[PDB]
Amino acid sequence: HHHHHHMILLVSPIDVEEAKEAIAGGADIIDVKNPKEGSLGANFPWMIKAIREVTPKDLLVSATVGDVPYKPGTISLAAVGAAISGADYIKVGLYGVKNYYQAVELMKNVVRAVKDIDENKIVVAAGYADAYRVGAVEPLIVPKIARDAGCDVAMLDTAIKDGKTLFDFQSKEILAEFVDEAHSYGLKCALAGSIKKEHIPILKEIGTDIVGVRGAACKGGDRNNGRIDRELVKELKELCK
Amino acid sequence: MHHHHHHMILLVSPIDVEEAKEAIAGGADIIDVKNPKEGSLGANFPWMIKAIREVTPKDLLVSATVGDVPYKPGTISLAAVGAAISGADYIKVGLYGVKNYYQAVELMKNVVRAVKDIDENKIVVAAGYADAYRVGAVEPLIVPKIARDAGCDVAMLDTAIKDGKTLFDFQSKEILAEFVDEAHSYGLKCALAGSIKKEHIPILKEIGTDIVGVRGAACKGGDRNNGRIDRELVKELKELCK
Amino acid sequence: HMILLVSPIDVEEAKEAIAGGADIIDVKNPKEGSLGANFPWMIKAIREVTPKDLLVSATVGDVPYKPGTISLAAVGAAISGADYIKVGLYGVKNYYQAVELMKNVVRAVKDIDENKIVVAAGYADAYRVGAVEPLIVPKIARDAGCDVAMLDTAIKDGKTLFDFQSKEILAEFVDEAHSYGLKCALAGSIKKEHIPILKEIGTDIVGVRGAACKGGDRNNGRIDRELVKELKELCK
Amino acid sequence: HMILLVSPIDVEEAKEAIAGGADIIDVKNPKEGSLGANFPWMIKAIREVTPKDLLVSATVGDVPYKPGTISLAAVGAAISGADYIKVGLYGVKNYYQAVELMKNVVRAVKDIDENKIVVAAGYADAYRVGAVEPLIVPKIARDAGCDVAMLDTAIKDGKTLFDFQSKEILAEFVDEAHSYGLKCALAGSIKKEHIPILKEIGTDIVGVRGAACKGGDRNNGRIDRELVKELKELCK
Amino acid sequence: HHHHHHMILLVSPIDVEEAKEAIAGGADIIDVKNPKEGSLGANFPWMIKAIREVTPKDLLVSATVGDVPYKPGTISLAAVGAAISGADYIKVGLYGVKNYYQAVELMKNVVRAVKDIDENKIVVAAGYADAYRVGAVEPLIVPKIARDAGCDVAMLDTAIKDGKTLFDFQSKEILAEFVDEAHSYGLKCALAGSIKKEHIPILKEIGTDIVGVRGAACKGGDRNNGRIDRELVKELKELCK
Amino acid sequence: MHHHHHHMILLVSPIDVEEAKEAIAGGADIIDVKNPKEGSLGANFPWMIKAIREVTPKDLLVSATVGDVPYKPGTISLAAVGAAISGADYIKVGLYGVKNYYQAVELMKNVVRAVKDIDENKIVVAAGYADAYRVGAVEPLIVPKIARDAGCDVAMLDTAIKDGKTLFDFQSKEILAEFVDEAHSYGLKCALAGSIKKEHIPILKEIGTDIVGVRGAACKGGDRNNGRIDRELVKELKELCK
Repeated sequence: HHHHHHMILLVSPIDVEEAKEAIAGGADIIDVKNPKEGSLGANFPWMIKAIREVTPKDLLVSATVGDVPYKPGTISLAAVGAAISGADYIKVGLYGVKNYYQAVELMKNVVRAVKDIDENKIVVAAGYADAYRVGAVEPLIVPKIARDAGCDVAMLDTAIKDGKTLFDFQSKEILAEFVDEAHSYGLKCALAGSIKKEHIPILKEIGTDIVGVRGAACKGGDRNNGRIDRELVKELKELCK
Repeated sequence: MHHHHHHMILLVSPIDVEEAKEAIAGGADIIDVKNPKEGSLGANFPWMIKAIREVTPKDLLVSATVGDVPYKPGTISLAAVGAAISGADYIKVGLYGVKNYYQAVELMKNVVRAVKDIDENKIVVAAGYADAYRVGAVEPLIVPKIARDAGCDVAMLDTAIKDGKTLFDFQSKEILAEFVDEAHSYGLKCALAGSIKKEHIPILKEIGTDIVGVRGAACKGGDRNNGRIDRELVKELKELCK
Repeated sequence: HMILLVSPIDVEEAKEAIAGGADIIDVKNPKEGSLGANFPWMIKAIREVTPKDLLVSATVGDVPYKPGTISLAAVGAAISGADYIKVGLYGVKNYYQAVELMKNVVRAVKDIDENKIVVAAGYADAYRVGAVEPLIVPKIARDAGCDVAMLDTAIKDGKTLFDFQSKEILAEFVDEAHSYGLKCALAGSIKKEHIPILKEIGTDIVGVRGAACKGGDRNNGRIDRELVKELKELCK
Repeated sequence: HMILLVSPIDVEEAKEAIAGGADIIDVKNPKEGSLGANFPWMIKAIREVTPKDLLVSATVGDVPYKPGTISLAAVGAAISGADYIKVGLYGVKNYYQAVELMKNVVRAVKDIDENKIVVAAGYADAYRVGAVEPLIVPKIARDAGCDVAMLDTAIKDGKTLFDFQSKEILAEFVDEAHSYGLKCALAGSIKKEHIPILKEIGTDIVGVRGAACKGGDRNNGRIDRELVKELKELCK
Repeated sequence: HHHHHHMILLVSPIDVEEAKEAIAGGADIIDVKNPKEGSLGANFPWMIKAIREVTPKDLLVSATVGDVPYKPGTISLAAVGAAISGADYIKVGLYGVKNYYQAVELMKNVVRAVKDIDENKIVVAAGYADAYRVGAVEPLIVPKIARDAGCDVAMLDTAIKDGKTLFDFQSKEILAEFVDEAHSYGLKCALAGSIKKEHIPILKEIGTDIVGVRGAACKGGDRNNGRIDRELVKELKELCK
Repeated sequence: MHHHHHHMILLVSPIDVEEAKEAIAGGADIIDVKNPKEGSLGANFPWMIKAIREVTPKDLLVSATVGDVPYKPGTISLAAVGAAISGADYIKVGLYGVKNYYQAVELMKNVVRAVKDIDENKIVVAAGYADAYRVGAVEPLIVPKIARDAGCDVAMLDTAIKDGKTLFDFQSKEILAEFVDEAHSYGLKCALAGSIKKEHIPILKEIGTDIVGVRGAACKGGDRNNGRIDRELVKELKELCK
């Protein structure tokens, strides 16, 4: 069935000034990532810390640990590093994990590492809508991975940043089934992947909980001319109402 | 250099709390928390590093690996914070996915900053593979320059593939001696590992190695996977390192 | 109750499976892979020798992502006498590629005879060969209009269905297929000891080769009627 | 004299080739590769629309080394209405693999109708895709019992048959096929200017798509009857 | 048709003593190769020279330039190096060359380099009976490559030294056609590939011109226990009569 | 080291006799016979090396590449004999397929023996790739030690992939200066190339480079494939090297 519930806005800045613009426009979650290391590339402990310091205590600070290989120990340590640096919401890009079992094994360890620091901290299992292009775990099993590993959020994003969006890799129907499945497990659902303002009603209709933006919040959109503008964030925030 | 007697620090690598207790009882100087299931320098879990630190006497050091790392400075910096916060005094980075000098220095500079920002007294180890060519890892011979230029404390070598072939099957005594001298001229300490057997100890002592790393030689059956760390074997090794 | 599927490689092996009480006679060629295709003449020879009350199954291969070729091969298997047409989802990498290929196979088969069965088969150990995730096979079968959602093993190294999938996940796969109105078939070096577990989880069809072969050896041994008689009793 | 083969992708394109005077109507699917297979229903629809005095050709694909699957696909193409059955020797790496696959396709096709033609097709640019050496295709066709030895290009980047094979080597290929009692078919972005050269060397069948398409573009353009009329005149 | 003509015996030694044993048994061609660098691995200029010095002037000294990549310039220079070092008969292993055109291009340059030094020196185009295992040029087109490049000999050998022979990769019929084809071009034919004494009558029957042996001339046969024995060479030489 | 003025030997790489005549007329010190069709340090033919030697004045040196070589010591030793016999005084080996120090030293030792056995006065150049990581070639930074241990005369760097990226896009001025100093401390000469432009000449002079290698900068259109060696461009370069 159709939905018309509020969606939380997650904005991905690369520095402190970008984050201040995201905060001023009304973003709910300030996401610390590093596109240079991939789709969900990890930033540095000092950048997470600087962004936490600047971000009001009522907003969440999010941090990616990377487009991860199947290395549970390394990724559990990296999640501790992100949590200790001030992240409340930790994203794991399920890139090098090839199946359900490898993904659940890695995620169970990240959940333990994070919840041992603070039980209130959020663990996000992120899959790639275009996983076939990088050989990543099937995006369609991400709600079951999140469910079985004890995560809080089932998420999708795009691995290759070539201008192709979430909607170029997954149908509205399959995305609706992904959202419903995550919800039936008691999980929240976050969607990203070069999301444009025109995609927001489609995402609201299918009952997405969280929407992630970078390009749509940038004045140019592209890596060269694009800088996060508060007015663009305000526009997005209004479409999420 | 060629030393007639040379004291070496003994590093033993356990996988759990009971193995760590055996390495402590045998007289190991450094207790190295690793996970062979994830590779040569595979990372263990934050809770395991903490449990081993808790059981290790305060006069001894706890070492931990962050993995056979890809070129991901952000991820590895975060992992180094995780290892340091969990109780490691000595943080080891396996330079596996890094392909050249520049990638290795860039990654290591960030790990050094991440670790020193927690505690300036914590040690950062840049580890290369003696058999790097077999896995496409950065040339082992440039590891002293990487450690020097990234601000690390230790230049190290180990083997990537655990097929029974040792450090000495990949590097000559002469080249290993030049590696030790080069590390020392940069004000760095030198650690050597790679299926090191008790017979290798006099050779490593001669070349001036500061730290010797073992797992297999300290394991009951001899096998580093099938067998478990035995205090008696650690004791025999500790005597040879004196 | 569970249906027993036995996989022979020739006419004498098919006769041995029939005599033992196998419900479905599956024509495959292990030389071409896990679900390797046999020849049109072999499918016809086996159909001819199989009693009319029993079903003849045939694999089209461990298929690449080539909808046209596989649709033509499915026509070839159906025309040769196959009742059940099995597709090994090997070269297909995701949900969309698998649904696209399967939709075309379903159309090709149903255009010949609407009563013929289409089986979407995934690999329990897909990660070892880079095949489509086995856990999405019930959704693929549902969306392509197939009749059976199936799992088997891609690499025949002695590792079984149970070495790659937990009883819990296998039970969820069966329930999911059933909720879509599909039948469920399970294989992958299945031994006699696995039969009560597969029965418990509600599997409709169990597929065997090795367990039906004399020296246990699927690659050096041959189908024996006594072994097929024992598996049939265990299936009841 | 040279026989003109035109490759349409649908019923309207086939009608355009027929109206222009094409001798052989070749059903292929460029989306699946150079000799990608179309669907059983498309081969049937094209056969239905083609006058009985003209031949219908169909590709089974840029095939992997899977004799069973390709034999079944060859049955599917033959049953669907194909008179000429074309096999793209892509995944086969040597003489032995190619002969083994082709022998099985020949048996599958001749078992349906002894009058149906089997075409062993190699790639003039095989080195680019790691396919079997094109120069041994006449011996493969001879030893597998095929009727036609053929060449085409695997990668459709604008490079032609003549960019990969010399006139001299192509003439030797034609002579070799003829000495084995085989017919020879040549394709690979063939343009109208290539027709006198192919005629000189003694080629029996010339295969076109691009030259028959409006914007020259095979991937954006469609078969035009006027272009097929011009190629037919040049073939006389 | 069947044949019963004399076949020339080519023996492959690794050092000067092995070559002295080959000479004493009656070998016709003393082949200088280096199995450490592959099937037709190249030995060193000094080893070729040492073997030439020891070999009577009426016997030919043969030398391989390697299991070659598609590098015409390097291989032409290496053929000059082998010819200048005392080789009269130069073998090129067509390993990295992928088709007819690459093979003819490389071979034409080797022929020019060698014939410019001495027109009487022999150029051998060698293909691999098991080429599919290494991705080498199709062995069946080697007579046409040799013909079009102006070589003197069309040859086959095995690329992988796992105990599988020439007869495990090519049928007697296809090998007979290869010999007949080379002969119809005015070329000589050389065959090798773990050739055992039992294979010699089959090779004589099909009219092979030259037979190459290493293992069959060694007392053990295997790399560890195998050293060329003059009695073994004498036995082979008698089967070649 | 940092030199205020430093004379550099100018090496120009022609592909045929007419290009060689243009490089001679422009004042090139070394005439380098290469074949870009076979790679960065692709080998030309024995007859081309001979034809170029014949046309080159006796006071100038003729250089020739043996290729972007695989690890095949026998083949490369034979190729080095071929280049030397054909008229090259200066033999360049591209360390491409060699993966480590040991493979590189083993290959180079054999090339040195093959060349010196013909003429002890002939020069052996061990060439590494500044961008080795892009092709999986041996680490460029160990090339001075390879040249030292194999008994070569020159330690050299060039670029493997000709995509417009230069020596300076892969190696810092500082690391290049250390490479030159290291080569000099071993008694070796240093040659540097890799899409070197006229603007790079003062930098290479400053770091103490002995030989500078060019093709593109001496080519009429600027393009090293599309264009041809022009005497005027060689003359402008020769003046900057003075």
